[PDB]
Amino acid sequence: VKQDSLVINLNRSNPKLKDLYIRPNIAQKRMQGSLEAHVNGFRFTSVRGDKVDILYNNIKHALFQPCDGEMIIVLHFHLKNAIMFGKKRHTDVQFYTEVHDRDDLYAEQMEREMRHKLKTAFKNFIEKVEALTKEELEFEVPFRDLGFNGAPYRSTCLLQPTSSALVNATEWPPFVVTLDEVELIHFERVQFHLKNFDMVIVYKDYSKKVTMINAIPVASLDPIKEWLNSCDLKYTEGVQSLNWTKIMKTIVDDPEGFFEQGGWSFLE
Repeated sequence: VKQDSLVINLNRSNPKLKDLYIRPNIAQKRMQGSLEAHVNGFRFTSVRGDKVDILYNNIKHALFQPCDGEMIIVLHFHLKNAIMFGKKRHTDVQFYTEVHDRDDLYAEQMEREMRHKLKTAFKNFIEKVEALTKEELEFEVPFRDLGFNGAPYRSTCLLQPTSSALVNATEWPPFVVTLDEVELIHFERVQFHLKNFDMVIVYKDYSKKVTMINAIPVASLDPIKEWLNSCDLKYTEGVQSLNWTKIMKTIVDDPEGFFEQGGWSFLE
């Protein structure tokens, strides 16, 4: 999908954040640069002179991950339509900065001051951008204490709710699902003396493949249910596991037939 050209107005103070790594890479090695907010989008300029443009109206989610409990601080953009750079197609682009009783007290103080400085710099950039777009671009911060551990791809990571998404932006590839795009959640392997369970995210659009989050500790089941309840996202649980690849194909081929024969009540 062709993007609007970036409009730059130099008779204006354009908000700028420096010392940012872009992920995914533009070059063969990772590279730092500056992120500048312009009239209708962002431009990232690498130290090598590479330019990456992100138009505001191509941003589905703008995420702010503070360094609290992490070793990086991140601006993450989940895009409506994939863009090309580094000779590849990308639906996500982010920008981050890395972060004896006495020597420990020394360390604590430096850490707290460093983290405060970075967080303030990022927040100030965000507030400028939100004003410049007249609140039409709004950054979401995750709610860490609503988070839970699970493995969407290979290894376990922290998944955190924002107001409008379920996210992980510290590991790559990232994880972003839009809550209002979700049809239902189905928990699997909820049985017995459960140590962990799986969480299936089914989308309202049945042509989208389901999202599996594997191996979530059982202690997180009730907190997740309460969170889902707050979002008005319906959940069910089963003891065994369903073939979602086959099920979604069957539904996609004929959703009217699916609903005539009971729809999602088979989970109930």
